[PDB]
Amino acid sequence: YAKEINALNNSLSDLDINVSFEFFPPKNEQMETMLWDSIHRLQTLHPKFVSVTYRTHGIVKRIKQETGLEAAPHLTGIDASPIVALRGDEEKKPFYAEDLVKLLRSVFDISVAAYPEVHPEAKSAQADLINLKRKIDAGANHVITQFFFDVERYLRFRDRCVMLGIDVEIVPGILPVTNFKQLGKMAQVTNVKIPSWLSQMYEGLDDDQGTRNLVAASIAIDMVKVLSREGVKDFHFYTLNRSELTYAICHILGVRP
Amino acid sequence: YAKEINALNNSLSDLDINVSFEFFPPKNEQMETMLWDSIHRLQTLHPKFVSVTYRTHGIVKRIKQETGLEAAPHLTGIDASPIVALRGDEEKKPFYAEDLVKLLRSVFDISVAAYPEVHPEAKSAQADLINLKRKIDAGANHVITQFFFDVERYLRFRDRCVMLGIDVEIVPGILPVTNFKQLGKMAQVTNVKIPSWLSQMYEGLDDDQGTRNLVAASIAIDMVKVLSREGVKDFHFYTLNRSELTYAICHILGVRP
Amino acid sequence: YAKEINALNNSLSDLKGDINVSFEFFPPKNEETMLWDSIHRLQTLHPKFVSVTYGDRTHGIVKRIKQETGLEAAPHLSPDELRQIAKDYWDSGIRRIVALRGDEKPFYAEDLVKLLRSVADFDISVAAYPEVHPEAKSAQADLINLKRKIDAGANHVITQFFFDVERYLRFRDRCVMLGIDVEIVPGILPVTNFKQLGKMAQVTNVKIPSWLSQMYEGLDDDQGTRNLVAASIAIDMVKVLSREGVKDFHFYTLNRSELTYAICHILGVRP
Amino acid sequence: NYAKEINALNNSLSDLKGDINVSFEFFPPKNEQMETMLWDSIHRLQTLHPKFVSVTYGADRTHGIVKRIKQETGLEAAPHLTGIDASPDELRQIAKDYWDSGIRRIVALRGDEPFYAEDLVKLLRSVADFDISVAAYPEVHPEAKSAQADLINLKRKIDAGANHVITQFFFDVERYLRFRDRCVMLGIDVEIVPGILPVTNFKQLGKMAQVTNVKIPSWLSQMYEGLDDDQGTRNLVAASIAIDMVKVLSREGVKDFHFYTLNRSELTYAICHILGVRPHH
Amino acid sequence: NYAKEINALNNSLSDLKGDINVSFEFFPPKNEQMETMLWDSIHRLQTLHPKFVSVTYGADRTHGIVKRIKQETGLEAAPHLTGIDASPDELRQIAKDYWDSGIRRIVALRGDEPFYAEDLVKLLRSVADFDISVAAYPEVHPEAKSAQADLINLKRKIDAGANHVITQFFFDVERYLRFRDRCVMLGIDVEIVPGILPVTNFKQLGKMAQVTNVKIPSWLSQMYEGLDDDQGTRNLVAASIAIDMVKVLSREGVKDFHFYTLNRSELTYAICHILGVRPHH
Amino acid sequence: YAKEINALNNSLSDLKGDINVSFEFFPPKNEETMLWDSIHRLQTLHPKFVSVTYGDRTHGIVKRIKQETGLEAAPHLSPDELRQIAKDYWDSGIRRIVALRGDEKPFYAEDLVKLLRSVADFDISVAAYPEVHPEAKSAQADLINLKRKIDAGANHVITQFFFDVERYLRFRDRCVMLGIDVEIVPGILPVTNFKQLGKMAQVTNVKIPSWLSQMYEGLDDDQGTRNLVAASIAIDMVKVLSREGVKDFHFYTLNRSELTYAICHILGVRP
Ligand SMILES: Cc1cc2nc3c(=O)[nH]c(=O)nc-3n(C[C@H](O)[C@H](O)[C@H](O)COP(=O)(O)OP(=O)(O)OC[C@H]3O[C@@H](n4cnc5c(N)ncnc54)[C@H](O)[C@@H]3O)c2cc1C
Ligand SMILES: Cc1cc2nc3c(=O)[nH]c(=O)nc-3n(C[C@H](O)[C@H](O)[C@H](O)COP(=O)(O)OP(=O)(O)OC[C@H]3O[C@@H](n4cnc5c(N)ncnc54)[C@H](O)[C@@H]3O)c2cc1C
Ligand SMILES: Cc1cc2nc3c(=O)[nH]c(=O)nc-3n(C[C@H](O)[C@H](O)[C@H](O)COP(=O)(O)OP(=O)(O)OC[C@H]3O[C@@H](n4cnc5c(N)ncnc54)[C@H](O)[C@@H]3O)c2cc1C
Ligand SMILES: Cc1cc2nc3c(=O)[nH]c(=O)nc-3n(C[C@H](O)[C@H](O)[C@H](O)COP(=O)(O)OP(=O)(O)OC[C@H]3O[C@@H](n4cnc5c(N)ncnc54)[C@H](O)[C@@H]3O)c2cc1C
Ligand SMILES: Cc1cc2nc3c(=O)[nH]c(=O)nc-3n(C[C@H](O)[C@H](O)[C@H](O)COP(=O)(O)OP(=O)(O)OC[C@H]3O[C@@H](n4cnc5c(N)ncnc54)[C@H](O)[C@@H]3O)c2cc1C
Ligand SMILES: Cc1cc2nc3c(=O)[nH]c(=O)nc-3n(C[C@H](O)[C@H](O)[C@H](O)COP(=O)(O)OP(=O)(O)OC[C@H]3O[C@@H](n4cnc5c(N)ncnc54)[C@H](O)[C@@H]3O)c2cc1C
Repeated sequence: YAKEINALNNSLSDLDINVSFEFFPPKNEQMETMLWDSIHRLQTLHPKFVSVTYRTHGIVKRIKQETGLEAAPHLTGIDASPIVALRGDEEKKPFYAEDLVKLLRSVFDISVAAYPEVHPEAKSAQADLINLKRKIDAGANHVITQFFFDVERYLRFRDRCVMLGIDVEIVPGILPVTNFKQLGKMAQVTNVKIPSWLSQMYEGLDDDQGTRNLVAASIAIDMVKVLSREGVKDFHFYTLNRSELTYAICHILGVRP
Repeated sequence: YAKEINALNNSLSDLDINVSFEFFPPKNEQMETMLWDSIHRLQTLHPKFVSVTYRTHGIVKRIKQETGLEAAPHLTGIDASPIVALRGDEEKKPFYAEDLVKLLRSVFDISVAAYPEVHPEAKSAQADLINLKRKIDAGANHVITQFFFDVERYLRFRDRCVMLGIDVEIVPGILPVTNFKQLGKMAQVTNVKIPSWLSQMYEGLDDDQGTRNLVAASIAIDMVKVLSREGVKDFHFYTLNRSELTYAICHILGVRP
Repeated sequence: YAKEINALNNSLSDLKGDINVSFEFFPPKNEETMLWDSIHRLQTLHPKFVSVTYGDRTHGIVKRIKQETGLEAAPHLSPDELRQIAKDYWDSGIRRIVALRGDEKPFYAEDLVKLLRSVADFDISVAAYPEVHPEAKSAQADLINLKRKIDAGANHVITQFFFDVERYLRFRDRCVMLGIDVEIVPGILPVTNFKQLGKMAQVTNVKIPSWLSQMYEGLDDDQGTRNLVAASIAIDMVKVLSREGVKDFHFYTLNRSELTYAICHILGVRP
Repeated sequence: NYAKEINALNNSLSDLKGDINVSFEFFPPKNEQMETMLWDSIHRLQTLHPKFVSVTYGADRTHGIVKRIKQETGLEAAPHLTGIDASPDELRQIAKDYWDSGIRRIVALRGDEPFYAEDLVKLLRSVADFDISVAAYPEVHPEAKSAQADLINLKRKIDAGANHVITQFFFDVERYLRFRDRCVMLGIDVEIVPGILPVTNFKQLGKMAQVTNVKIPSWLSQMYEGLDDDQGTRNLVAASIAIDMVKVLSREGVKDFHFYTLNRSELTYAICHILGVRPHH
Repeated sequence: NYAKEINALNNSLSDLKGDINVSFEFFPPKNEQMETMLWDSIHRLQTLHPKFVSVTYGADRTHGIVKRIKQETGLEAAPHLTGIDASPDELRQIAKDYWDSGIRRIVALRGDEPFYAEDLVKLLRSVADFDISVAAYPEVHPEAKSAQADLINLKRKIDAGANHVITQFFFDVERYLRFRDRCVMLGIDVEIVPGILPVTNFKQLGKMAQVTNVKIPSWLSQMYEGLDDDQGTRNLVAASIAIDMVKVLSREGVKDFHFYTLNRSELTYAICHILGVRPHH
Repeated sequence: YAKEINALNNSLSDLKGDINVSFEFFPPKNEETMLWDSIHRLQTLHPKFVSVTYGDRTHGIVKRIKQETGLEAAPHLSPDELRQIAKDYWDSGIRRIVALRGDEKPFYAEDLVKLLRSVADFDISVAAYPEVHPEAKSAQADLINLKRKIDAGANHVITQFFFDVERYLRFRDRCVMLGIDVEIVPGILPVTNFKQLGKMAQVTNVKIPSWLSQMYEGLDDDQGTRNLVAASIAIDMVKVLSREGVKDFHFYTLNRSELTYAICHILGVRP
């Protein structure tokens, strides 16, 4: 094991990496104060793009103008009719994200969502993979995964994508665990299995964010180190409008100002 | 590699661990303010003992009384004549740490220093290992290593100790890298090889301690995870009178209040 | 290698309860004692459905299960004669039928899916052959035939039993490469009688691995040890299959319940 | 690539034959219904021609069973010898009494006290030329001064005359392999024979592991919860767990196995069959 | 346990024989002193009876050399074919001209442009039934849309008729093994033949690796700094680096090797000798 | 296995400049050309010392090196006759002598260390045999004899050449277990002539590994490839030895300089 970790470390200095940050429209102004403080410091990393959770039309323009980074908004299909194209979390009369990419393309660089542990509403794992292919075959050119913690399940899913012919990279979505109680709620609606070892690390830390920040680094740094070794040069961080972790992770990948 | 990190994580929840902290006599009162704030929070971990760098006679008593934790002072042989027994960093007329253990035993639980990468003044690696055996054969019962970053070199040194007959555990000394410039100066006087990958991680971080705290966690957490897997149940932290890292590391080992 | 099994074992608590199972029985020849006893022990597992092979009248077995057990039952299967059989099955409460060509002017499973769909909105299960059906002209033809079976109205794929998990995983990959949007449910046959398996495998063209034959030589009279060896093999297969994304399983119980019950328990399938 | 790894793990079993030594361990039957189970298990397991069988010793039921085993089956039977019960003079008499009855192997142990085994091994060797099997603890004995000291103690027990090593049962195979690699580093020329305990009972295992300091993995508990009344399923689960271990162990070059039968034969017989240890081989 | 691992790595070389295929790569000699070095290298390497030798093509010197090789040595010589220089009509004529001269293998490549190879492979197959060797990039080609796309492109080149794959040279063996494992996942039935470039010159290597996007490890630079004037020591260092790779590669089941000789024979001859490819075997 | 070499390679930049080397030559038989050429190429490496074997008068070789090169030189070696030889060596500027018993009323190296210490405060190098000197009654006796050699006044241990690194590392471990406080410096012999080695190894009882013989079969006329194969072997040994703590090396140059120079360069030993 000592040889494995040392091997992981010396192969990371042999790095050309693209990053992309994700923020969410704040609830209060204290959250909007914490966001722009994080938005100002993150701009120094020169990311490939940023994203806006889904109202949020006044963020893709503001970020594009108050700053100089390329912004892209999320867009669902809830309550509308005939560029992160999502179906959304629904109600009557649904259409699938593919229909949105087909529609939006008529008007762009489309980003779709991928689920290595299968979307909860998918009829099967085979159907959920075919749906991602036709989403790209509809006009998308950037694939972003839902957050995960079994890196193996990601690598097998990534291997099945090239097997189907998907020629675009399956960008892993990195979620640093800065609030475990929040993750549990997020995981309830995302059907992503939380490993047993991750929960054991965070019991008794519901009030010490500083230690949570330190423990979250080790988990996210380990994942990114393993992902980088296998050829992954694209990353998309779910910052949760915080910047301490996403900044430190990117620094390990050589992403520095 | 994904299987290796996941294997490292599930085997850590299968833990009975002893810890020991080390502090140094402050230079100013701002440092003494930061020390006792760290001394108050660290006491909750119930460590096996604490140590005091080498004046420092008014710390083993104060810590023992103002708090409830067992304190042990460092003691060199510089400028004296006929319980962390050290020879010290010298001048004329030297005696070796063994002579101190032989003397002090006449008056205790003695802790000696071990060097997996060999003490710089040792005639050879074989001599430096024999000297550690006779130090224990003189009456010591606790071995603490100088800080290291090649965990393999520690494991081979630990394997050579039982080969010589040393029946006491070789407690690894964990130094979380919270100030890389300080480490470089410490490493100049300690002859400990700093791995090339560690220096690459910390370039450009001479003013961002927060990211240094996050990166220091991943390195120290990785080491401790590998050390724990091989049977190590004893740890000695060089806190440098800081508590953010040592607290977070111990928490990963189950050491919690 | 030591880390591989430990990794395979820790993947079962990261599965919660997402595994679907389906049991298969056959109409008995003599006094039926092991058949009805095994349905009682399995009924607690809440399977997606159970099935009964068709070779006499096996409607009086699908009927008892439908009421005596409360489990969804599905029976295996001239065009006009089948129209009444399918209509009689539907009006009895049967919602699923496993449409198969059979062994004995042929009527192929594709035509049957076309027929059953005309009778009612059935949930049809078709057979897939990862080691190729012995009569297929090629592996590509047998893969196309499975596509046409699903495109005719089928919505459930069950595999012939196998023991080379590699050959299954490659086959399952060729199905999604061809566009098959349904999961290829593996058919698990726990080896409780190697002599039966050797004869069964000779007529189905399924390869018996050399390591499997060595495990069972000299056990033609020790049923207890075969059950114990069958546990290791079936749990091993199910462990790797589950880790690689298979969450549906179809057990060929052969009217025995000890192995399927223990296998399901490893997958979290419990009462 | 698990499906390929499991297939090569099974092909390796057919890449070995005739070199697998096995040994079985029984305990003195308390009642008389257990007497029937033990001698049924002995008759089933004796067809495997093991290297020896051993009988545990609590606090002279053991000595009579070892005698009955050698006279009714011809197997080399080895009693376990506790030094905590008697004095160095009584132990020399027992050692002479054991040797004159045809006993050529003793499992020399310190004992479960509610004087160490290196002294007992030194004593036995002084009396006669037995083969002496000693205990190893890959997860470290619960009362050792340190993990370093417990490894030296085993080294001293070998230096004192012991020629056979049997480990406490384990369930993390990697920590056995780490332990065996450390024993080869110290120069212990004998092989560290892994003790295999088929988990036929989880509530009883929880008691043994409680006393023995052996770590029960999280996945093993999740496999047995709810099976406290189903012996048939517990055996099928145990057969998977034990066969997996011995397949992995046999891959890394382990050709010697010790089985904690708990007077039961069905599991040990099946595991030996997987290893190629069969009546006709 | 490195001393034991290095010993088993060397014992494995003596656990293989007669199955190792090797192929050598030369480039058109610019001057006339290089002409002597190439034909000296050819005469030394031809005794190894390689599967074929190949000649690179810059922007018809290549075609004449392939002709001289086949007529003076009898080796199957394979020219490299660039699609960036000519049009689809000229390429069909060259393909017919190549085939009528006895050429049965072409290294079909897109080319170094200051139209892709799948189209060139499709073209060649339409003309005649050559064996077509295509390029693989375990560290990904510098101009691919993604690592996913470069792997599909190689898959399409195989589907188009190519029956041989040669990799860009590498120095992290693990990333070649990862790449080969991914090619087996996609079902590419041919083996990914690793291209071995003995580092006889570090300044020249820095130029190739610069163009090729191949990552030069930190340890490899520390081995050559200061040797910019000592060819004798550079060869001894290169022999260690290349032999280590092919020993590791031969352990993982690689039985095919391609060598970037740079018209030099001393290194390739020694590496082949380690692999058991010798004049008398 | 791929990770093992990569780990071995990254351990050379974590070594900085802590390696000590020592070269060994022998008085030539004919026209001496390769001998003096090799001393010039090696002199830039700043070795701890060089040595010259003794079989004629080899003082006129230790003398030239002492002045023409500026390197610390050490010569190999009746009791009264040796007293003047040791006294003549000391007053010439020689501070180190490699005291050996020799091959041809014996005088053992132990007695020589006792003698040389009586002459002056010499730095004595003794020979160690990890595969046991062929005439030792046992491995324990040959290990005790090395202890008595050091306890008589020696302060430097040099090993006979070897190729089983395991047997060396175990031997080096038995030395410290016996109390030997000095490092057991491995003697590295790069195999530039296998035919010489096979004959050399027959009279010294050092085992030639089977893989080494296979690497050199058919190379009795190709010196260039032997040099290339010798590089791989010698660098491989030196790589693992350095990683496991050996920082002193003694090369048997055999009056050749290509291999030792390249080996030293891998260890950071550079001008
Ligand atoms: C990176 C990322 C960012 C996100 N941002 C937001 C955000 O800002 N706001 C928010 O509310 N949510 C957000 N989500 C959540 C996301 O909207 C949910 O995952 C949603 O329920 C599915 O979105 P989708 O675009 O992947 O849907 P789709 O791609 O349409 O997939 C959803 C399901 O539709 C099924 N499907 C598709 N076509 C068919 C068909 N013809 N027949 C049957 N089934 C079909 C597929 O099987 C699949 O299971 C985000 C998710 C990710 C990964
Ligand atoms: C955990 C830890 C805490 C420390 N705390 C402090 C502190 O508070 N203050 C401080 O100033 N320094 C401290 N140090 C540094 C320490 O004092 C230095 O490493 C010192 O130079 C050696 O100490 P020692 O006790 O290991 O010396 P020793 O154990 O005596 O070893 C020093 C050297 O003496 C040699 N030696 C021993 N006997 C003989 C002999 N008979 N002949 C020849 N050589 C011999 C050995 O080979 C060895 O190389 C600490 C070090 C550690 C690891
Ligand atoms: C899970 C399972 C359950 C089974 N249950 C039963 C049962 O209850 N009773 C029973 O008797 N048997 C049963 N069988 C066996 C099976 O039904 C027969 O043995 C038969 O050989 C295969 O059935 P099928 O429906 O898949 O045939 P099909 O897939 O319809 O046909 C088999 C062959 O015909 C070929 N084919 C298909 N269409 C054409 C065409 N147009 N032209 C030419 N060739 C064509 C296919 O390539 C294939 O090789 C079962 C098999 C499985 C796997
Ligand atoms: C295969 C096997 C069979 C067993 N059979 C029996 C049986 O029949 N009856 C029974 O009652 N129990 C039995 N036991 C239980 C066993 O005796 C207990 O584990 C006991 O507590 C230790 O026995 P030991 O011989 O291994 O002790 P030892 O290995 O001799 O030592 C016991 C402990 O003391 C430590 N120690 C050794 N020397 C010293 C010293 N000088 N100073 C301080 N500490 C020291 C050791 O490190 C170890 O932790 C068995 C155990 C095993 C694994
Ligand atoms: C063994 C070997 C021998 C060589 N010999 C020569 C030689 O003789 N002469 C010479 O000039 N060069 C030579 N080269 C250099 C080589 O031609 C260059 O690397 C070239 O840039 C790529 O060649 P290729 O055939 O691999 O291209 P391809 O693999 O066909 O493709 C080139 C790039 O374009 C991408 N691509 C493929 N299809 C598409 C598409 N539809 N849309 C967009 N991008 C696409 C691929 O992913 C790849 O990144 C050689 C290289 C190797 C490894
Ligand atoms: C690095 C090196 C350099 C060498 N250089 C030379 C050289 O320049 N010239 C040359 O001629 N040879 C040389 N030799 C060879 C060596 O000197 C002889 O071949 C001799 O056989 C071994 O020498 P030694 O000093 O180690 O002998 P010793 O170690 O003194 O004796 C060899 C044997 O005697 C046994 N022995 C020692 N003391 C006693 C005792 N009291 N009673 C019984 N047995 C005893 C030992 O156990 C051992 O088996 C060299 C060898 C080495 C390894």
